[PDB]
Amino acid sequence: ALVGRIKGVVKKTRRPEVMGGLGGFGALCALPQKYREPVLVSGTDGVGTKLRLAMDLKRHDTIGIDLVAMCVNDLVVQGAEPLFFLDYYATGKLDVDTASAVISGIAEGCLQSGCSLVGGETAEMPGMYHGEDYDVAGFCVGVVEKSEIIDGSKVSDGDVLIALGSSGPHSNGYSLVRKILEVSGCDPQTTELDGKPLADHLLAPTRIYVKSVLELIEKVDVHAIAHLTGGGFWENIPRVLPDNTQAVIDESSWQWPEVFNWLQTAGNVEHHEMYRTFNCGVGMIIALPAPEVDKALALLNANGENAWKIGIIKASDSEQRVVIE
Amino acid sequence: ALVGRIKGVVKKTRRPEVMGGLGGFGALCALPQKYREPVLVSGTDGVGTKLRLAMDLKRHDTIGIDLVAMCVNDLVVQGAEPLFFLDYYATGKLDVDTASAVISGIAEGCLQSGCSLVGGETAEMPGMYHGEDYDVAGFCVGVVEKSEIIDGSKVSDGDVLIALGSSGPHSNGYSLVRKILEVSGCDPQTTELDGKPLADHLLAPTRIYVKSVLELIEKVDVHAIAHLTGGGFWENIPRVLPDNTQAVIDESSWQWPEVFNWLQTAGNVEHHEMYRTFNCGVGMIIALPAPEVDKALALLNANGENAWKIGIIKASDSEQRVVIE
Repeated sequence: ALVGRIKGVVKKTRRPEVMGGLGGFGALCALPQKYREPVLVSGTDGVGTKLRLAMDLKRHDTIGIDLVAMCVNDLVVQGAEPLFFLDYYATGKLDVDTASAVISGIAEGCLQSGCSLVGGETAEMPGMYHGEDYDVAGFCVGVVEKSEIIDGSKVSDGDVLIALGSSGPHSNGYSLVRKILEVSGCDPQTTELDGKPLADHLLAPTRIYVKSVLELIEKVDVHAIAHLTGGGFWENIPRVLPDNTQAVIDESSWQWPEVFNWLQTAGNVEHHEMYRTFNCGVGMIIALPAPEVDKALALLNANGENAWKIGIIKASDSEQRVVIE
Repeated sequence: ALVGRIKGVVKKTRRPEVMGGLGGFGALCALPQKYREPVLVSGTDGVGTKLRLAMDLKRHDTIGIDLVAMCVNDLVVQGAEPLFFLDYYATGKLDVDTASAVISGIAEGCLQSGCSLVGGETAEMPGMYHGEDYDVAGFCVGVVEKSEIIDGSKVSDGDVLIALGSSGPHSNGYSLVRKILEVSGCDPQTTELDGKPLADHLLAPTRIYVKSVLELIEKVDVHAIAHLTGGGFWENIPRVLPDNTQAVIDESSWQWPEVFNWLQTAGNVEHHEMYRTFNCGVGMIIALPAPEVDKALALLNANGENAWKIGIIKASDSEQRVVIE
């Protein structure tokens, strides 16, 4: 049934090291040959309330990309190469059209990451799920060379922070995006922003930074990388900060994409909250030595990325680990 | 003279393999650590009559991309990873402003392909170059693993052909272009075509398919690749074909970007000549087994490329190696 319409999208995602999948409960996959001492990096996550917006706008074609990007961008932060993906789709009444669009979006995300969709599962539970509601869980396994693991121990006083632009709100803080639409009485599809509906900017699929980061890591000495998700700047930057260091972000270095401006105005959101809930145009923050900055910026900006020097890291025993000046 | 004007755009393209400094008489570059039995692949090329068109419109900041792309696209055909680039800029009276623009375009291309601009040479020839005229020669050195070289012997019968869309005319067939512009008396800047000036369609920089192809090779079994340069389909496809083979191009699989249509109508160019002088929308053609076609097309279209099944290869002792029906 559903397996019939997704056999293709899943097979065109297969890698040379894949041996099995979708036949039983145990996908087979050999380790990439380049690794001498391979270490498996893994993580799991979901799309969040963005799923509930997708339902509202009746568009499930890009939600699968947000799913993969939330797992894959957290793996590359340690220099891991996304090997394979798996998904647990949960629903009450299985809508084939809907579930095929989501798996289709997951295939797209996997094709961009270089990893493959080797398996998954569709669980029907009429009792726990009302209406067309569904929840998708993502799983991803990546491989990294033991001696190449980025642990952030090299980060120190003097490091410059480089930022990679986002495609929009990505996949976090959509509880507040909904709350704002509700209190503002705004219809996403009717209101237009920059010659395109507000619904397009909000539903815009998360940016996958995998190939650009795997390339950057090899050509430049990277000390740490931080994926901005839940908690925004305030939560995700200290995760890569060593003891006695403060991250000073330069707010003038960039211009917030119109969606965040719209979300701040319509919601009358405060400075701190905006940097907590939304990525404000910054999806990934990289720390590297000062001499490596010019090479890093030129590499990224010449290969489909919007990169800029967003700040620096200084020695400080302040408890306020991040400062947006 | 202009060494201080471009010292920044050169240093920024530097790879970890590059040893040394200023690059004054003898560039140093170690081999990438991943190669077990490395083989050097080299090539040289110029921009062509497009230089004259870049002069008429006074646009030189992009001619450097067409220079690097010509050398760099030819290297990846055999699975070579672009390592370093060098250029030879010849002029009568060195215009520091025009020379930097061109060298900024070369650095842009080196960044996209992943190679370092490690050397250069600006020769002022007093009585050979008239006006602002200049000539640039490109030089690239790639490295491929001996056990992974793509020669084309594997190209068998039944093989499918994948085409990678071009950004326009690229960097070949511009003598005819200037003849057609001359004959029709049309000014490329005032003439509109699908939204943008005809000059924008013509001065479009060549697409650099390095990253894409290098990624395709690692995940898919590629038999051969042909870069459509001088000679177009008729000269470049046969260079990768073994004996007893014929490439059958399916003209319905794609439509020529509007530029080529305009050129054919304006010069009353015949079918065969168009395919000889111009790429007609196809920068590269790839031969691989039919089973690898779905993964290739998905991979390529998921990463910046506009790929499609353009035709097949059949066993045939015909002297007409390429057939376009």
